[PDB]
Amino acid sequence: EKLSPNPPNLTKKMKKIVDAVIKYKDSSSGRQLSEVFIQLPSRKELPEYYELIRKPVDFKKIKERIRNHKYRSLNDLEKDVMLLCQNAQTFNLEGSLIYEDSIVLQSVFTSVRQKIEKEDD
Repeated sequence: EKLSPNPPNLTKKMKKIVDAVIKYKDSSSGRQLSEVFIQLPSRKELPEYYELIRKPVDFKKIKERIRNHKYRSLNDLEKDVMLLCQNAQTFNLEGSLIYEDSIVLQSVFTSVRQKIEKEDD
């Protein structure tokens, strides 16, 4: 089944937010924080990930869920981004590069969402 499309301005805003979060780079090192979250590792590769993380998500899935109108609100989108980051914090250890990048990405999402929505008045 096809879902009823969101209003196109809502879709547009979801896309702009996710694009900005994905492109965000650490200023000192140039590292794209999101690059490790684009594509989940396979269950073949990393079976233990799928033992611990019950609802995996990556940015490929998030973009899919935007395109297919699964998210009906920015709150819906935000929850999946926060879940993506939660999962990173469960599977990786506090103080690790990947854990700490996921913490920053939570704040980037919030800041980017607000910039975009304030722009739209």
